[PDB]
Amino acid sequence: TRIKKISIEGNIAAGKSTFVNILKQLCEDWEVVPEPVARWCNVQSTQDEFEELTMSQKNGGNVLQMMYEKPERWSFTFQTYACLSRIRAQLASLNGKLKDAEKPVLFFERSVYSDRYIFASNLYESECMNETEWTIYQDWHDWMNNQFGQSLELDGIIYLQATPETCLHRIYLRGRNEEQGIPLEYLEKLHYKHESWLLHRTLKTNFDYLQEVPILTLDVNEDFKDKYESLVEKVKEFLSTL
Amino acid sequence: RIKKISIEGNIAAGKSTFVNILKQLCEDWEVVPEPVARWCNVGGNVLQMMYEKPERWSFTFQTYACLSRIRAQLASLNGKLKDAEKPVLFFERSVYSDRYIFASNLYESECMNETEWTIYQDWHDWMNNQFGQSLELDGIIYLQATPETCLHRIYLRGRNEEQGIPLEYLEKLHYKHESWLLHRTLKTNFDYLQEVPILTLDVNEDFKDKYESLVEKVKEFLSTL
Ligand SMILES: Nc1ncnc2c1ncn2[C@@H]1O[C@H](COP(=O)(O)OP(=O)(O)O)[C@@H](O)[C@H]1O
Ligand SMILES: Nc1ncnc2c1ncn2[C@@H]1O[C@H](COP(=O)(O)OP(=O)(O)O)[C@@H](O)[C@H]1O
Ligand SMILES: Nc1ccn([C@H]2C[C@H](O)[C@@H](CO)O2)c(=O)n1
Ligand SMILES: Nc1ccn([C@H]2C[C@H](O)[C@@H](CO)O2)c(=O)n1
Repeated sequence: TRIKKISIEGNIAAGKSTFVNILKQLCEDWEVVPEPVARWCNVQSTQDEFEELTMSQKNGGNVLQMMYEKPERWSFTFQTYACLSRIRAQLASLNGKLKDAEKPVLFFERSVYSDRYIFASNLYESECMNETEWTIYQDWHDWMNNQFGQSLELDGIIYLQATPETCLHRIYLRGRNEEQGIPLEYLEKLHYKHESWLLHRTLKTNFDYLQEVPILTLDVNEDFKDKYESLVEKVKEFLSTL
Repeated sequence: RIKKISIEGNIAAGKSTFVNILKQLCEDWEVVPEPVARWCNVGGNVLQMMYEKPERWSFTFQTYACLSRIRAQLASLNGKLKDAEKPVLFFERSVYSDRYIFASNLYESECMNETEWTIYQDWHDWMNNQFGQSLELDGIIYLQATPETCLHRIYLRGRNEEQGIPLEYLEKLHYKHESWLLHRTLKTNFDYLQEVPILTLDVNEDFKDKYESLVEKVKEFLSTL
């Protein structure tokens, strides 16, 4: 593809969806692939073409909730689904959007890399996946990204950096029910993984190009109106260096 | 261009044995074995974990099993046989038996809950909407043995992980195989399968006694594909 692929990375409730879905309106050649969180909170699979004419598509379970309620049981399942749903969404947007754009940019809300190296890894490190689950997950992730990764390789990353405290407040502002018991400690562990990966750049992955991918770091701790102008000026300048 | 034939049958019916014999008939015939060794040494033993605690481990096992299968079947297409007269690949089972026999039975036995089963089917539909095409079968060989025969063969083979399997589990798997490949009443969401030809072979007898003739019957079935 000629479509530039930029991932927006950041902790839970940092403000990624808010920022990028406002940002994308500046340019008709800019689209977003949102994170499939609704597919996690209401688990559904495809209906048969005849059955769907007389049967409704039922609300399923909430595997995001299941993970938060018992992570030692449900982390592997959630992480596997999260990543699959994401790859599906990302690949379809590449094949189908911005075909007639002049300078097309697709912004991803998170990546397969944060799925593995931030979230799944932290769960493994906190004994919510055992060695077998962690091996199986990394095998699957490796294999998929050897088939598919080329098409999904990133041209750049925009790291939206917020303190764990800001994130915890923003989880309360947003009101997602299954997130209201998340403790500061968990956000803080995610925070440090993001810093290692994107700020200090010491976190090593199995995808060598990532050590070189350009990264733009933006502080999003202030109220939205207070820095938006400067954020946008930084983003445009960043994009033109790619 | 490669003809793809799955060998299907219950646990210890004699699939690996059969396919290993079949292979030797032609340099242009290869086999994709089920990645069982990988399952038993991930090392953790995920086969054992599923058998000992199936409500805890059945989803994990079914997705790894199917993943491992897809990876091996895909791999074998890319290498060996692209450069043969009539290339044939024999798959030890398929993504269809993984889902519609084994996983489905575990769901019916309440070893996967609704969420796990939905996630599994979504994963399976997507994983095959991408690949599947390259792995579509030209034919199926069903090795039919009774549950009692399969229980005996499990003991002969002596895999530790399997020695606790009750006859009743084998009966459930047998009913699903018969429904899929004999009665043809098992509904899947892959429309092309309804038309794949199936050769059913009774392997209940000691292989000292009817086996070489079963083989010929394959050699010849393959000529109709
Ligand atoms: N800069 C900001 N100032 C005030 N509120 C913000 C800011 N950015 C995000 N929010 C609010 O914080 C919450 C989480 O934002 P959201 O974009 O959903 O985070 P993410 O996509 O990173 O998980 C929402 O309630 C949103 O209104
Ligand atoms: N027809 C047969 N007669 C006697 N033993 C058989 C026969 N087929 C297979 N066996 C033996 O039964 C066991 C199971 O066979 P195997 O090929 O591993 O089964 P599968 O691949 O179907 O699980 C092995 O110990 C094998 O040597
Ligand atoms: N690989 C991921 C991705 C997201 N999330 C969670 C964090 C939020 O609660 C929700 C939406 O980002 O999903 C997660 O646990 N693991
Ligand atoms: N989808 C699958 C495939 C295989 N097996 C099991 C049956 C045997 O015990 C072993 C080798 O076939 O793996 C399984 O439970 N589920």
